[PDB]
Amino acid sequence: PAMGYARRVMDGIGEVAVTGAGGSVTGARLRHQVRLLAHALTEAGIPPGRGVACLHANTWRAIALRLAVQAIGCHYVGLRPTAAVTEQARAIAAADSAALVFEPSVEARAADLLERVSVPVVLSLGPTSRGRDILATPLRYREHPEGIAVVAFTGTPKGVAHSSTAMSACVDAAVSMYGRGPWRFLIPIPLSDLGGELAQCTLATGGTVVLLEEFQPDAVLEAIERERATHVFLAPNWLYQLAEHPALPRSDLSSLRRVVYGGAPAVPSRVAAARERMGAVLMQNYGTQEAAFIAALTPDDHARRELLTAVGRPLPHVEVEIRDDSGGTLPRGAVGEVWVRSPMTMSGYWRDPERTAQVLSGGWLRTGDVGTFDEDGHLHLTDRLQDIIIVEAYNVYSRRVEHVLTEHPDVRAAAVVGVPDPDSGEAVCAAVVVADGADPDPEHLRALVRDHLGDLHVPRRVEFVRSIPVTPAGKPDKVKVRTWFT
Ligand SMILES: Nc1ncnc2c1ncn2[C@@H]1O[C@H](COP(=O)(O)O)[C@@H](O)[C@H]1O
Ligand SMILES: CC(=O)c1nc(C(=O)O)cc2c1[nH]c1ccccc12
Repeated sequence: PAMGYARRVMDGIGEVAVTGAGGSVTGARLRHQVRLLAHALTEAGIPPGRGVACLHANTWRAIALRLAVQAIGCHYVGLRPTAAVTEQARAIAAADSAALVFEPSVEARAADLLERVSVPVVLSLGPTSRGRDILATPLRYREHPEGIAVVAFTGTPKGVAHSSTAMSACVDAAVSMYGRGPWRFLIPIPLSDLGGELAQCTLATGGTVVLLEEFQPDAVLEAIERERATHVFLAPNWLYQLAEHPALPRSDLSSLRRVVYGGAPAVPSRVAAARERMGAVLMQNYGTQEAAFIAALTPDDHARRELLTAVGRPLPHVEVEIRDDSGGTLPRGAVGEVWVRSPMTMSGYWRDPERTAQVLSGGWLRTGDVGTFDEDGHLHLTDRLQDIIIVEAYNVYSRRVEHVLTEHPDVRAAAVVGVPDPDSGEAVCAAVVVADGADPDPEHLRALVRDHLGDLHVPRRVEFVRSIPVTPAGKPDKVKVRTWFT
């Protein structure tokens, strides 16, 4: 039964559940809030099969809200703070939302949204103009008819539907990666997506969530020492900022058992630097919206240069194959599409079987990534499938070219893209972020690529840029970079 997940999380909640700016929230008090919010949502006439769209910051009540939405047999639809109003609004409609719950601090955006899309019930976490204040008896669970816990939105936004079973499996995966708890887990990523699942993993294992509204290196350092945090999750760029910060050696981070980073391709040289400066606590995570968790790179893995280009070994119960355009399994060392079968994979795109069937086949999920396994069974990603540069029936993997460029001491980041060319097939182009106050020779960089990879991989055009543009999700916006060179 689908209510098993929400109950698992509830069941786990320990003495102290959340800490933040304002101070601590006991297990008791959080449990109470779930019951409260659950009852209020039930009473407001929200039926089991439907979604509850939620717009909030990184607050402890938002932790309760997700759990309440799931407990009452609904599917949580976390509205991403970085997303545009038109994307958020499309998401509310497509997810079959029976409600919009929002926090006062984002009433402006809530109003904006409600001009664009209609919704039966509009509720708010505290007094507000545009909605009814929920905050004014045991937890009464209902079952989602189709067992969905979460719908999270991605060309054009698809809604990834994750089962209650899949989210339960994620707890087991989290334990297998992060240690037995309790964890004091610092979460500065938004509670609307992975952040919110990590909070649930943390609660379920008897730990304490430590919330920050945003990432600042000073604040994270301070928080780790002050709350004696054991775990934290960072975007790769945040890792680099934290590791390179001047106050790091001054700070006491002896409490850390895991500094977790992922969600975007890592710069090997910057990771190596972080591994040196931060010690044996570095762990990388690889997943996708469709796949959830796939692989992790341990702190001991980070002590082999050869593995700094890897995502790591697949997690327990995660089957991975490398496959050709046809669909046949390739040998170790060969490069092809990464396919995944696991208890954590999506059920499908919400109310879209046509698109789902292009991505699932035989219980296997097409990640959209391309890569290969090494002799010791670590997965190495060479590219997003859309980012491969084809020259006359040869594959140039843009990440391999970036790795070489970024190894140069005067280069911090690189985005390599192809643009079409009749005489070269496609022309390799590189946007490069330079170090500090450095001024490397484009030709040295071309020469470096030429020595390591060969003639075809060498970028014709090299542009120095202040930063690599990112998507709202925080990934390299390689469609933007592509436009710079057309
Ligand atoms: N730890 C990681 N290392 C490298 N790439 C990653 C990592 N985590 C996520 N990604 C990339 O992000 C993609 C999934 O993002 P999304 O489609 O937004 O869920 C994957 O296909 C990967 O290429
Ligand atoms: C583990 C990880 O880094 C990760 N990345 C993404 C991504 O989109 O890059 C997505 C997920 C990741 N872990 C997950 C667990 C459950 C559901 C979704 C995810």
